[PDB]
Amino acid sequence: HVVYIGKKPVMNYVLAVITQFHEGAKEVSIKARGRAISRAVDVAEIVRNRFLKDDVDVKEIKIGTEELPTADGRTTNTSTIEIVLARKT
Amino acid sequence: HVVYIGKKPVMNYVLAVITQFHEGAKEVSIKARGRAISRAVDVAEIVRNRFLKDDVDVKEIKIGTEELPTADGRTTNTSTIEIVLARKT
Ligand SMILES: NC(=[NH2+])NCCC[C@H](N)C(=O)O
Repeated sequence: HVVYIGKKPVMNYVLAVITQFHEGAKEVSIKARGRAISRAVDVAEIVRNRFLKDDVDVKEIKIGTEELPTADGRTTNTSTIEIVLARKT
Repeated sequence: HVVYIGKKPVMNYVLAVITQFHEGAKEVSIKARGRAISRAVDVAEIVRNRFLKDDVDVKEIKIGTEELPTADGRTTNTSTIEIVLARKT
């Protein structure tokens, strides 16, 4: 039950999101990291706003720091975001 | 108590937030819109995960979208985030 923001267009994911919601999913998670986090809030915004206002709330938002491997076997840090949209209760 | 994420280097804003708490700030909000959001999360993470690991955490995170009167009689929407960090008591 999760849609990850990749290279595809923002509207490509609100599609994937609503699709899982259509297919039942009671909570769909919109995950992203790095600069793709802006596109993540984009998706969740267009969904709750433009398409599923009536019956879809933001259940919670949680952030974090993932780890990226560098040429030195050491690791960099990249912010991440998790937006869980749930069916309006 | 607010720090808006502009273009400035990350650290300038993290340091900014910190200074706020350093003065007693019992809660600070890292706001950003558009492509900045991702950088709004960088900040909030670095603060609660590194420079203030022992005395500050995420009290809550908010999202939304806003109108921006632009070219001609047109308004553009942009996503917005308001990460709230509170003092650990
Ligand atoms: N948890 C974090 N995002 N920490 C800071 C890394 C953010 C960004 N990738 C940078 O290095 O500027």
